[PDB]
Amino acid sequence: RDIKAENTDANFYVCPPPTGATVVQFEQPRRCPTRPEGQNYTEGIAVVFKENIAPYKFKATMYYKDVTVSQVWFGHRYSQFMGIFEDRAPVPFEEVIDKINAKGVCRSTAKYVRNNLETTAFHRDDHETDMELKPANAATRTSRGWHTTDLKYNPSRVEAFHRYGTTVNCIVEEVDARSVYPYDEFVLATGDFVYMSPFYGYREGSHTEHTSYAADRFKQVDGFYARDLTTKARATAPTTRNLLTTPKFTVAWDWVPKRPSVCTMTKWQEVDEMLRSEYGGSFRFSSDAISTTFTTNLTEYPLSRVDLGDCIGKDARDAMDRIFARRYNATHIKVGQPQYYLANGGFLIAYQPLLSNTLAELYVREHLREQSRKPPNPTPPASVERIKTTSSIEFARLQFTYNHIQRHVNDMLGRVAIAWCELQNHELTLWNEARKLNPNAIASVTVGRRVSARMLGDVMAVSTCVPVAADNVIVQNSMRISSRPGACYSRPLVSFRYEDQGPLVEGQLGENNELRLTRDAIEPCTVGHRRYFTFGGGYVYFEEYAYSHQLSRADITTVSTFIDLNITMLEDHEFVPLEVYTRHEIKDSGLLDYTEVQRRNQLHDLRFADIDTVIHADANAAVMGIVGGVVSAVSGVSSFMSNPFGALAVGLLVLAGLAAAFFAF
Amino acid sequence: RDIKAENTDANFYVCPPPTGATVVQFEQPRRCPTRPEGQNYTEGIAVVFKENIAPYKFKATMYYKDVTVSQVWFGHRYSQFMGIFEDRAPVPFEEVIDKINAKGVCRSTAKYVRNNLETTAFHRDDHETDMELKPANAATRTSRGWHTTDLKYNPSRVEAFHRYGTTVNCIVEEVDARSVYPYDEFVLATGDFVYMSPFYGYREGSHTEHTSYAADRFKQVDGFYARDLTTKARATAPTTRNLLTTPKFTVAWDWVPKRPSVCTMTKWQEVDEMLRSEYGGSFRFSSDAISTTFTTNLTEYPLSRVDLGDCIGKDARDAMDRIFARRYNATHIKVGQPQYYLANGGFLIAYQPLLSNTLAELYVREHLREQSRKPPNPTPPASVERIKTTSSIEFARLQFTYNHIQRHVNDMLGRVAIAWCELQNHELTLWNEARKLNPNAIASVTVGRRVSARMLGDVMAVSTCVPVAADNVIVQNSMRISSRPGACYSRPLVSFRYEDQGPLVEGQLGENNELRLTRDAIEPCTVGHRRYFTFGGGYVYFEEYAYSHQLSRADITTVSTFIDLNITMLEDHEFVPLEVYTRHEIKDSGLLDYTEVQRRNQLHDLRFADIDTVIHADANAAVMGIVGGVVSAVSGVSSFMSNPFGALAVGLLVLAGLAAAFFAF
Amino acid sequence: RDIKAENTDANFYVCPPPTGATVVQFEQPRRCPTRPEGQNYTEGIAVVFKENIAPYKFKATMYYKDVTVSQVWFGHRYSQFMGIFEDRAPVPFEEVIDKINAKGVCRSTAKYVRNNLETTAFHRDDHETDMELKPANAATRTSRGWHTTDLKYNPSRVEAFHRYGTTVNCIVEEVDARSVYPYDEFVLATGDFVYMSPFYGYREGSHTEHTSYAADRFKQVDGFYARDLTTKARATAPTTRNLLTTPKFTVAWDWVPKRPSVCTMTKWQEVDEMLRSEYGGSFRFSSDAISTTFTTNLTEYPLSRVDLGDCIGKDARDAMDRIFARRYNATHIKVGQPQYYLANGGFLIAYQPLLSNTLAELYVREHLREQSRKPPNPTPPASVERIKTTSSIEFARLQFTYNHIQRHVNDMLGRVAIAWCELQNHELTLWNEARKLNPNAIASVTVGRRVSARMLGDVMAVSTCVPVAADNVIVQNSMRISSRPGACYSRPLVSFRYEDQGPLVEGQLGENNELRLTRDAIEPCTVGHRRYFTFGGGYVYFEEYAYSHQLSRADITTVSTFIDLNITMLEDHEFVPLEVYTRHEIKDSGLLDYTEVQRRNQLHDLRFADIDTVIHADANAAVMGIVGGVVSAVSGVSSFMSNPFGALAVGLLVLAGLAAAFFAF
Ligand SMILES: *[C@@H]1O[C@H](CO)[C@@H](O[C@@H]2O[C@H](CO)[C@@H](O)[C@H](O)[C@H]2NC(C)=O)[C@H](O)[C@H]1NC(C)=O
Ligand SMILES: *[C@@H]1O[C@H](CO)[C@@H](O)[C@H](O)[C@H]1NC(C)=O
Repeated sequence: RDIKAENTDANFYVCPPPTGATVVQFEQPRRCPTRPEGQNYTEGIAVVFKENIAPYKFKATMYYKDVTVSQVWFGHRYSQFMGIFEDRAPVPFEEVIDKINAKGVCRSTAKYVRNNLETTAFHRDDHETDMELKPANAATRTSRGWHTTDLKYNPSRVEAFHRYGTTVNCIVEEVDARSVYPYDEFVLATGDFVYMSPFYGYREGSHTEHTSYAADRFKQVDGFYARDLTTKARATAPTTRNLLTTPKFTVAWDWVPKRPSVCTMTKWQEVDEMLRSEYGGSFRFSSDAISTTFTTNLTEYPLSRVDLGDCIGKDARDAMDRIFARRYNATHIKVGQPQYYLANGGFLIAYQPLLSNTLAELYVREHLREQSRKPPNPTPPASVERIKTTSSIEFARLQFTYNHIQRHVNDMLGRVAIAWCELQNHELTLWNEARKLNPNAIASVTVGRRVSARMLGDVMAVSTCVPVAADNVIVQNSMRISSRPGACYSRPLVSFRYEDQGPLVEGQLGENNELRLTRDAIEPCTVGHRRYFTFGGGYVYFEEYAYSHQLSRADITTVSTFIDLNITMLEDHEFVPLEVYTRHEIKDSGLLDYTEVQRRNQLHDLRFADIDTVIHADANAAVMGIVGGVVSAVSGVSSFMSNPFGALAVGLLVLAGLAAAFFAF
Repeated sequence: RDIKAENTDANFYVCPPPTGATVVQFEQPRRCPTRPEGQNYTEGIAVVFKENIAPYKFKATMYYKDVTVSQVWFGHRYSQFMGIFEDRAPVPFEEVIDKINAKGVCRSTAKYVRNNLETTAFHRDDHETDMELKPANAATRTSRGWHTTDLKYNPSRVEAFHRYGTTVNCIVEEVDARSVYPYDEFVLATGDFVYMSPFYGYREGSHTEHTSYAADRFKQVDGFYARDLTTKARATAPTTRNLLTTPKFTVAWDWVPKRPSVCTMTKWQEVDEMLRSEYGGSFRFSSDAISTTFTTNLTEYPLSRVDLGDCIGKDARDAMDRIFARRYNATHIKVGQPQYYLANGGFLIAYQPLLSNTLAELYVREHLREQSRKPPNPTPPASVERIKTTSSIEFARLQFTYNHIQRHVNDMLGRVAIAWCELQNHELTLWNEARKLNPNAIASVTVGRRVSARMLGDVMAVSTCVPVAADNVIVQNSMRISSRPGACYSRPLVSFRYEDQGPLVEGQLGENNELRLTRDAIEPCTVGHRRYFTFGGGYVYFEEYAYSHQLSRADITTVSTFIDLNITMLEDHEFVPLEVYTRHEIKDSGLLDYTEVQRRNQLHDLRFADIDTVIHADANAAVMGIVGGVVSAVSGVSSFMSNPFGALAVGLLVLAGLAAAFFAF
Repeated sequence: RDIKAENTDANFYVCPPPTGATVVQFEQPRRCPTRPEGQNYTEGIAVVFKENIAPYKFKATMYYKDVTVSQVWFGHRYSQFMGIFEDRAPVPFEEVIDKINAKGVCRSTAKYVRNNLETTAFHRDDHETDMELKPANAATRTSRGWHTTDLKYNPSRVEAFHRYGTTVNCIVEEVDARSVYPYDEFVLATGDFVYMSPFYGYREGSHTEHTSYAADRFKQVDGFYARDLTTKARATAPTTRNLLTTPKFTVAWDWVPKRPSVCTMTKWQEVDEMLRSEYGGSFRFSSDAISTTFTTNLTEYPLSRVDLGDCIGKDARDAMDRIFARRYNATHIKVGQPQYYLANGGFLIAYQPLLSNTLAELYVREHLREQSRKPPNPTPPASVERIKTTSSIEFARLQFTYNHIQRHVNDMLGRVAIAWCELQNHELTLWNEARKLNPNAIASVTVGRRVSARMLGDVMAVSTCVPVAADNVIVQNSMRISSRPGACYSRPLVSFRYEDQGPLVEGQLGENNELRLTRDAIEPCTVGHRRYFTFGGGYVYFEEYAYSHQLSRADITTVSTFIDLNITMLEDHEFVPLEVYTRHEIKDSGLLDYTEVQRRNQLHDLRFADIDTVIHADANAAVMGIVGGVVSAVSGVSSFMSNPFGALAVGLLVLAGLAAAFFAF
């Protein structure tokens, strides 16, 4: 009667009833945490402003007179230029107002200040004539220009002799004008600047504006009237005019005020769904529409400290009105006056709170509390400042996304934390009637190690089991009683030994390999007896209360009490760099890098022309030498006579030679 | 016999058997939701194009003649310049083709149009001589230049008298040329522009191209041949040549066609793993390689409407061929003709679908369905357009990431939602045999409040329990029967009262503080009786069926049926701004801000030179006064004689004085 | 006695006891996975450097002499300029060192090289006089300038005759100077360049630096001394000076060494909380402070290969010292020497590891292992290189965020995976005593289909049930026995039929619609008998062991064993594009696009002036014709006499006429 387990994988445990010595208890439903109240989002409309870098850009009209006078020396079949003087000349005030404005013409004469002198240039070197302004030729992507002279003047051919030819052209050319903050100078598309502020005048203290030019160069015309140079129909509108002359030209333009025309800020974006939140001592402005969150201090930014920010109010007012009348007008209602929070990163924010008609009951609170939010801090003390604005926007996209992801994931994580907690709490009843049914199993699964257990009233008493090797356990074949039939064992018989040499000890195989000491599990004998029992890592099958054979585990088809669960972590992912256009594509997109251009235009020498070489040439170095010295004495004499006083005594002499000789004849 | 609970923390409940009045039932497995089919990703290869800002850049050759003529007036030991005329002159067509091209030389004479005149300048004021072109000096980061004259001319020294010195230099200089869309003008690295289109000619209707210049200035050479200026070996290739002259210079270049040379778009990126998805009426192109998703309308963009986008087809074809032959060629197969979807944000997309040999069975469908996707919308109506391309790329990284995060998190969230649902469904069996075992506990945990319960067939009947204070409950000491020994109580005896003054009412302490009314839980008396019982917030221990003492809870070692769960939400995180380089670092990286440069070069006056001061000086202001008036009359007379007709009568007079005097002698 | 189910929704199953044929088993606790060790983050301090685009910017002083000489021709009431020569002249070395430096004055004479000639210009055409340098007028946002002449010279009025007027102005103007890598040329704010390296000299082999200029133009002053031009107090410091002259001007500056002055890199950011991680064969540098992660190869970048990166060491050293003394000095301690990892994307990284005093035990290891990390790869072979740095930073923000999100979400996902696994394992005990209580239910829920079950020892035997339609099942009214009272059925009686025509078969309704064949569930008769039973999709209520009536399900109030679970997936979200400022706002912010400016300044012709028109004019074309031909012969003769040799014979003749006539008188 010698039988051992097929698989010694799982050791047998002999586990006796315990004493009241050791005794343990279960936990109880730890009061589970609760949800958060959630961040209160105040709906509103936003409009965000940015530092202006786009220069102030306007229109003006230029008036000038190109004065080009040339030497020409002649040969037998040929004429060469000996020098071309080429100048830009201002047109006087009166000649613009009278000859150019009213009559659309211009003097053929120039009279202007250059190089500490007055000059007067005759066109053709001929008598002054009022000449006509005719439209400039067809020109592409340019302004509309005008001129009098379409071709310059040059003297008639006198064989081998120097002539001078004067030419004057009265040109009018309307142009654009650009200006950068603080707007004290302005440029012309001709590359010429004007060193005067574009808003100077006589009206509302306009003498305050800085101009280096003396007051007389520029005059302002109150209630001025303009007439087109081609159409020549007077403009219906009366425009206050301004006219400033330079040593090269004279420009005129229409005058407008300052603050309702320029602004350090500029309107950047319009958000109809901007959500304000208050957290950790700051506001976050989440446009769900454009995926954006903004960080602002609690107090509104004081607009007064905004410099020249009169664009702000007007712009924000118009935009917000249009949006609210469009899409919010019958669903919510306005709450308080608009707010100008300062957006971390240099983005000026206009934000309008608003509440639904659904819960207008609350408006009193909200209104008061919105009014609390602008400080009157500038009032008790004027020093002004600009707003420094960045050029990248990514903190807001990333910050929004991380808060929306963060919102969802932490939200769900919380919900499932609660659900798990209350599930484990809910189980203890199942574990409680279950622990009542079979104490040994539940106590072993609970404490962690295999132990005995018995109910000691409303508590559980335990004591550690005893390990027993499989090669030291015997199965006896029979399950019936030879002495008393009709009442036979319900579970097989085992003869284990606690030590490989230890005495053989009989017992009754119990559930889950517990080699119970007492042989007391008897049932009445019954027909059709098929029983699979637990033994070692496998099973042991008896038919009709008698040892059939031992089986491995997978011999029997297998089902499960388990609900599958399949999680895959998010694999890593590298983020490669990327620029849309590189900065060298931009320095290259600049059709001319002025730097490169001048760098070339100034090597116009050392490449193919030497400046480190000096030449002295003498015609007389090039009895006969003595005679040549004689003409030099004459040559040096003529030098004394090349100039005024020596020259005067000679003209007086020349008068004599011809005079005296003839009167005698 | 007066005993009360150690801890009154938990009130006792007396809970009687119920009536059939109140009766409740359990829920049943709510059919759990199911997974989504998942978005079908169509593998393919992509190539994305962008607006061209890099100007069209090519090579050309300049030819000109610097004409510099100078006055020099002399003193005793010294010579001063009185004026330096300095001009740039064009080289005629023939002198380039004949003297410069074939012979590599150039005339020492200039003959060119300037200021409505023809001029002819002699080098040295000496007879025309064909002169040699020698290489320019060593120059760094420049082109390769050439010249004839390496040093200018100046007259010999004549004491106190004005001389003129002419100099002509024939210079050749090959340069780069840049051009911006629409490419009607092009620049030179010398800063000089040429107001003609770079593709003008006589071939395939090239008279269409706009040029303001008259046809005669520029000539095209069919089948032209070039020879190096230093190497002077003829180029093997025959190049159609173009030659345009300006009033300052003359440039020549090789001619090429238009559309196979320029393109409003430019190839930006090559993606071998671009995944197309269709969702919500749009396509999303997720390059897993570069972390990108693209949004496109359903229909392909019509390439024909792309302006000058003949670069597109060629480029995309070559690239996609190279990739597919490289890495996809034996695993997938091509599906349909390539596609040009328009990428929201202005990114033109070339996308090639493709399917695996694994499932080529489907190709018919896919092919047809891919062919359905380009519309023939331009055919029934030519108006063209450019593609406006942005300069930031972040919508795609953020949109990809949010879709991949979103994919993973919502995927796992769904899986666990299902698993929980079917777990709660799976539990009801446990709760069902468990609810059978001890109705009171399961009904109390279920309904939420402590109630009684008994099985009413296949359902459960309930009735609310009764609260009972602890200071109103007594434990009687004994647990055995004085009258009938051998059969003694299994649970202690209590004498509670429902009201602090209410009558004392006897009962038998039950499980979990239920003060059962009927005293009927009896077991046979047994040795070794140790029992911990539940009483109040604590326990009450009896030995041998007799009151020992009451204990607190933590007196007993504690185990648990709970599986720990530890979740931490994702802490907030602020995102600080950051620019790599600021825009002022770029306006500063521009080695010259042309704006700043001219702004300085035009204050070259008011800082250290006054223009508002005019000087009139008279030599005669500087009996003797009467004699001085006499020379003025002579001075003004000489003025009449300074000019032609007065001067003629004088030369005729001068002829007489010397003539008449001598013939008589 | 004819009764059928109210709702045929749920089919009845007749399910008999099984045979030992079919038999199944449960799963066992699959050993659950375990947590990861987590990535070891090495704390440290970082400083990251970037390619320098900000040019090297310094100060210098310019010295020059504007030489302006003018023709003026006069009329009766008027004077016109005939040509204004205007030049920039260098001031010689000695005149700067002696006249300008020591004495703060300057010569009124210019003597300089231009156009291969020496020239000497007299101011006023008057004797040389040392003149004073007086401060320039008030000028805004300019440097401080100086000059001698504040107003130019012009000749006195001689009626109808050409005069020349010379003017020289000695101007000093200190300016800024800019320079781009490789720093061989440098610009001036005047737009003029200087084609020499800014670090050339005589000290420590400074003859190596490239200059095209000959050595004589520029001289270096060892131990130079400067004195302010207004304050005129000598500077205390002795500065080595450098003086280079150009053909137009002469500039001077103080000399400094090279490598401790310029650097291809530049300090970009300072991170006190930079966390290094090692993973997948690379390092990731996560500044938690600025939301950043960096990717680097294992080996440090060899600084020696950094070109001119002597700024690097000094800068990183100072910064890291300041931070560590500030905030880390008593909590951690330094580990090893600093490290220069090369940041993927072109960002040079200085990184200092450090460990806490908490666990300094480990330092030996860490130190050694940190020292292992810089390679000595450059030593066995000098070739140098720059570092190419990008202009966008987003890979780091997105990569950091995706790793922090990824960290949290995968972390929690893992924890809950484990918890679920061990929960399902923990349940099997509940399912095991529960499976013991009622085999049919647990086997049916387990296998998936309704089956029979009975305990076959330590295993379970099953056999499939039989479906039975509801319209084929009868409820008999009574529940008591007519023959034997006092002992009556516990569950109602049914007469089903397996086929719509099949014979009627009696049985006893069991739990959950099992139509048990054997009628053997009897209890003793009892008062107050109310029983709800399960029947069809509904219930069937008997009072006092007799058919009352059948009810629907919702007739009874309903409770639940289920813990609610509410998950919402993250809704999709589109990310719209966005630029802060567009590139056209930048080309527009450039107050002058030099490209646009010159493009306008070169159409100063074709719009309003025709160059394609040539004029030939003849005064003589404008008996009398014969007499006019006579003056032309004289006119052409005077041409022969307009020049030297013909002119000499005439002056000799003129000498005779007056001479001979008078001596005879
Ligand atoms: C539950 O998990 C959290 C997060 O891992 C543990 O909190 C950390 O505990 C130690 C000591 O405080 C440190 O790793 C961190 O400082 C803690 N994280 C914090 C404060 O965010 C926590 O100990 C865990 N609880 C357990 C396992 O019972
Ligand atoms: C949000 O408002 C509600 C009541 O309006 C209240 O829970 C609390 O004041 C706010 N919750 C926060 C700030 O978490």
